[PDB]
Amino acid sequence: SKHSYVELKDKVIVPGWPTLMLEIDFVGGTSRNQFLNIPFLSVKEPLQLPREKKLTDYFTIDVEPAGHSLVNIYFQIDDFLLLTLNSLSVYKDPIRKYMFLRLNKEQSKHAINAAFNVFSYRLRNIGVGPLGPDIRSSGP
Amino acid sequence: SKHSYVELKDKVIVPGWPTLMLEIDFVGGTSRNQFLNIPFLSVKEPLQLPREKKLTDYFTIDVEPAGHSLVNIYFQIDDFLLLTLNSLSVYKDPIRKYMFLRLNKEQSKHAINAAFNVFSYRLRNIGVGPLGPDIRSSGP
Amino acid sequence: SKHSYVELKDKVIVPGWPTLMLEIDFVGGTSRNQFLNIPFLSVKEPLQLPREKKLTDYFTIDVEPAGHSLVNIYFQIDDFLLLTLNSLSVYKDPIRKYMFLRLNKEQSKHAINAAFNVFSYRLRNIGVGPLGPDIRSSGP
Amino acid sequence: SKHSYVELKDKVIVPGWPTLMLEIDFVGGTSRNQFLNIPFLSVKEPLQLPREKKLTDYFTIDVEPAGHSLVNIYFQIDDFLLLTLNSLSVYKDPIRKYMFLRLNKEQSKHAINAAFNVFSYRLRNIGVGPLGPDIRSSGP
Ligand SMILES: Nc1ccn([C@@H]2O[C@H](COP(=O)(O)O)[C@@H](O)[C@H]2O)c(=O)n1
Ligand SMILES: Nc1ccn([C@@H]2O[C@H](COP(=O)(O)O)[C@@H](O)[C@H]2O)c(=O)n1
Ligand SMILES: Nc1ccn([C@@H]2O[C@H](COP(=O)(O)O)[C@@H](O)[C@H]2O)c(=O)n1
Ligand SMILES: Nc1ccn([C@@H]2O[C@H](COP(=O)(O)O)[C@@H](O)[C@H]2O)c(=O)n1
Repeated sequence: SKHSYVELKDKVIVPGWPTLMLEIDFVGGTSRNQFLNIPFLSVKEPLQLPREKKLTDYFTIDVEPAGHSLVNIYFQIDDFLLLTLNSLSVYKDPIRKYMFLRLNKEQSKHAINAAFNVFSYRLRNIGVGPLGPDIRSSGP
Repeated sequence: SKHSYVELKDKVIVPGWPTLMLEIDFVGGTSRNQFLNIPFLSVKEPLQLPREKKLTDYFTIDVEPAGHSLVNIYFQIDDFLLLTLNSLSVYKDPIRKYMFLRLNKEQSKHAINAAFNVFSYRLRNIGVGPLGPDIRSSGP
Repeated sequence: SKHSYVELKDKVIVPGWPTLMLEIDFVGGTSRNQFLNIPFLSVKEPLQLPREKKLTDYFTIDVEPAGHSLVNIYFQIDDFLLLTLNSLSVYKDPIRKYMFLRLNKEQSKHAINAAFNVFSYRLRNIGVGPLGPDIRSSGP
Repeated sequence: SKHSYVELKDKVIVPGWPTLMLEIDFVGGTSRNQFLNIPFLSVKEPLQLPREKKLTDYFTIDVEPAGHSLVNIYFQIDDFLLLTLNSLSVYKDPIRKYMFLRLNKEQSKHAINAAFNVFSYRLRNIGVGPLGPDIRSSGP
């Protein structure tokens, strides 16, 4: 049936927790040319998909223009990954099957200069900094 | 008689449809130096002007400063091209004879650093992404 | 006596008229490193100071931080130059003896990365574009 | 006990006074790769810590993501340094033990592209410009 692509807001990123970086390469290969690194989600446990399976099997993305300078990235997340991410997530199950996040002027120019052509993309686990635990517990 | 240069707003760009990229080269030649790629218009069918005719015959542009950091690009569109674009357009005939679009801080610095001197410019057809059709139909 | 550095706003830049570009070089020499090109003023006639005299004799600038990311450029304009600019100006005599203009996030990073050290600076005349005269007369 | 990381706002930077630049290097070494230079504090006297002691002994920082594009830098300042900075500060003792400052879109991309990994960081004294004294005294 019909759906809507819901927005993955910034609140899903919590300072002090490890992060899942969405890394995108465009026209070339290994940092060959245009790319984007995007803090995607704050997590409790690091993501580690099954041996066999590829991220491409559960994750599909589409970089699209949203104006003369801004760009959005659309997401289609498979149940397995949706379930996975929601259990790792620091923020209460924010992930859905159809999403998108807005890029800023700076991030968008890279997408635009590559005519939105995605070569490869992955989700990398980024550890916490020296004040990480102190930061998240020292709320107001 | 007198006219006004009307603004080509972002609403004319619809995520999920193919796009017409406005590509601009400045002082050098083939990406020799400063350049700009600008999502110009969302289209149903790709643009493909007549054999002979050159884009320069129907299209004239002028990059001008609009402040100490922002720049605007002015357009003068010939009837043939105005008619063409309006029929391809996803958004209801937004194109007029005299227009202009605002560049953002990021895009403007390139224009400024080349003292607004346009060497060449074209309109390229950009295809749709993997979720393209699903994106435009999955409205709210 | 006491004064205030007044702001040189964007309204002094009028699309369609020739411009005076404020060019700044920082730590190195000929585009050796960090630099800034800033549309400074819209003019009717191009600036052309006396044979002998140097711009440095009438113009003094100071790049200063205004926050953790924004920077301002302060100006001290000599009577001769103040008088000159005000007569060339498209906007009604906006120039004063003590001024400053705000840089945007993008422009500021270059100033910041050079620790505000100005090596050289000049005012260059920038001609008008192909639609220049039509642009300024085709007001609303 | 519990605390909050207070924000080091821009008001602590006063145009016309010397500055303390927070310089950060990320994954590589000597400007090897990603870095950040941040106007940190306006001071009356330049900072000059004891012979032996290292800045790392009184200062600890943590670069953390705060959204899909913005980043914050968290600080933990030791009493010695807190006392030092507050006496040099042009703005009335703004420094506290636990702080953080927001980075802008432009500054954040560098932090993000290095996955927030800090290699080294220091506080450099930046002198005043040619109109420095005139600027701070020529208030409104
Ligand atoms: N977020 C970023 C930052 C840089 N880049 C790439 O790095 C090149 C150099 O830009 P930097 O000055 O940011 O290192 C760019 O022209 C672009 O190919 C990118 O594609 N995405
Ligand atoms: N939109 C853009 C992006 C990059 N560029 C060119 O690419 C060079 C490298 O910038 P990037 O880091 O964006 O690749 C710039 O100095 C400029 O000549 C441009 O002219 N317009
Ligand atoms: N407005 C600008 C644009 C570029 N630059 C210089 O050009 C270098 C390459 O940046 P671009 O990608 O903008 O060409 C920068 O690292 C900087 O030294 C500058 O100093 N001021
Ligand atoms: N504030 C800045 C400016 C530049 N840079 C570095 O300088 C490289 C070239 O960027 P510029 O065009 O700004 O000189 C960047 O790819 C990045 O490695 C940085 O890391 N932080």
